[PDB]
Amino acid sequence: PDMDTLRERLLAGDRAALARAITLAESRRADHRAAVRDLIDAVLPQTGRAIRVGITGVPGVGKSTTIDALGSLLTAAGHKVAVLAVDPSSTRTGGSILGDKTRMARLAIDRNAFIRPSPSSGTLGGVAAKTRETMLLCEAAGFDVILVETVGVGQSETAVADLTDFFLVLMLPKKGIFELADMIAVNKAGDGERRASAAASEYRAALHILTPPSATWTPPVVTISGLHGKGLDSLWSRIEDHRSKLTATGEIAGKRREQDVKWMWALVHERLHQRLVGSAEVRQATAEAERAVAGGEHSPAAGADAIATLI
Amino acid sequence: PDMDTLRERLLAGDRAALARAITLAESRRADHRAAVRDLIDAVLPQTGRAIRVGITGVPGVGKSTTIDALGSLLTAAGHKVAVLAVDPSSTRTTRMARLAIDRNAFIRPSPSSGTLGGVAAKTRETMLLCEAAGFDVILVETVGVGQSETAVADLTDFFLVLMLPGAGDELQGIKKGIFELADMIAVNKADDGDGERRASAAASEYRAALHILTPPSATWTPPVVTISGLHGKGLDSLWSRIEDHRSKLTATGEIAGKRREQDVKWMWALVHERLHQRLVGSAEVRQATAEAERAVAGGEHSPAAGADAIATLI
Ligand SMILES: Nc1nc2c(ncn2[C@@H]2O[C@H](COP(=O)(O)OP(=O)(O)O)[C@@H](O)[C@H]2O)c(=O)[nH]1
Repeated sequence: PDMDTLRERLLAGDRAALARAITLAESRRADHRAAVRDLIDAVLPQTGRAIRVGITGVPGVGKSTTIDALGSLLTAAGHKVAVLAVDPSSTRTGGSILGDKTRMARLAIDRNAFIRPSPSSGTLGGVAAKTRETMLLCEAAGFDVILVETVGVGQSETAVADLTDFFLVLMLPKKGIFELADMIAVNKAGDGERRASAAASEYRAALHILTPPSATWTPPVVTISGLHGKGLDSLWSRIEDHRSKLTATGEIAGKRREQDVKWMWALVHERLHQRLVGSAEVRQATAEAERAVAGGEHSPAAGADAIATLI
Repeated sequence: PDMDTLRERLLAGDRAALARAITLAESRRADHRAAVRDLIDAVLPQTGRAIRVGITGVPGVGKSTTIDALGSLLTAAGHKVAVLAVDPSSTRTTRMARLAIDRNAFIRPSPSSGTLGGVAAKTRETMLLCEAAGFDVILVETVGVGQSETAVADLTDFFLVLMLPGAGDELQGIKKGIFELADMIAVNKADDGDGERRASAAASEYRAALHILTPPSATWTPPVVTISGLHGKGLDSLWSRIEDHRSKLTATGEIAGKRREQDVKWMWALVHERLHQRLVGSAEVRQATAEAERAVAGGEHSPAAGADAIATLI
């Protein structure tokens, strides 16, 4: 596939060129990844002009429909919205070709939206680092809103926070999640407005004893109904407010640089993993070592030196 | 130095054997470190019969004073208490006055290594030595300015946060990342007078907020208590809670369960430490590694481009 032509169509907003480049970046084949490595670098100065928001929520109510509604609001307002899934179980599959795009009915047909399932990789750090490469591609292609969502039942919340500028947690009327939140939004806001309002008050009180990482921002709690689009404009205004404030201080850029280095190393460690499971003997010996350490038969360091010797 | 004897003696609770064994494992070379790995491996079945407690708090909160008092209470009750430090600053290289002369105790500063993972992994190896030598209490402390808390938590069974007595507008607050780790919060400087009053006030604010983030189930809900490390206050009550936790999480099998996940994590951290030693083995490679990482950080090259450059240096 001609890479310069691919780059120009991607830079001109061609959705199929973008998908093609992402597919190359998602690929589990080394020659594919390598090809689109130059393209991403080349296009790097056109990346970053976007709000990156990570979104997670309690098993139950309303994340997909809330994202569909938030998504639909931002497109109708002139934005281009990518929605990327991170799911740790894609370390145990080979990915998804089609994904699951109609869990968000309006965005699934919204020509100004782009939806992509969790990429496959050997490690969760690898899944996430590929997501970062995908985010960069979407941004080069002119997407100014990147929503990254946790999709497993597994533990992807920290990785998604470390992929984004702002972490939104959606709750009903897991301690780790609370202190990742730059905002909490209580879902299903009149008979239940009462309940949401109260719960919001409770969560606001809980948050108080957690010192925010920066003096520039103090996480608020808000109420919404994703079902009926209520509260979303205000919710979004805060995220925008946060963008202006932490951009002025340089803190968004500072967070992004930290994340980028974390992802680089996750990819180095992914490549190490891939070597260790890349043939039968090494793979068997690696599992043997790990198993001995877990079972308390050999010490962490004995396990480690056995693994080091296979490399 | 012969290793057959050393092992026999370490197993007998010979503190000179222990001290020697440790020196070998903190030594920054092979041959030494190899032999003291096989020993650790040999004594593994004598490890683990101990309560492991991670302790953190901001510098000046009174941690070293509190550990001094707590350790001395535990040694007077017939425990053998090792006190180990994890310091991020030892990647670039007697304050407990009573414990320092107490032969029922054993204090070691942070070990040196390339990465934090490696510092923490070394400390696990040191904990196993202490345990095989008869130590039934291991206290691991964060030391210095740094992000050492997750590591200390992942070395121990119970994570204890010491906090300042400030209440209201002077309420300290729990640092990002510590709340998910904390198994108990102890507000220190609860002295006779204003201390006990303000500290209790602080504790009640933490306690009422924690009650929101909480069910009645779960094997363990974190208590909030007050202590005075300096004046000996509330330390017995604190300890009984760590003992209740030990009992509760043993019956459910969750202590053993957590230890298994920790040990694997430390194995991978040593793997990664050995990788880091290779990337810093020569000036040529150290310089190129640093350039690749700066390229990524500067937004000049993408994370994966940075990673490909480092892969090649391997
Ligand atoms: N009033 C009071 N002061 C204390 C207490 N514990 C420690 N201090 C004092 O606080 C200062 C710092 O103590 P230190 O143990 O070095 O704290 P670290 O930096 O957290 O290890 C010293 O001057 C201590 O005497 C306490 O319970 N009450």
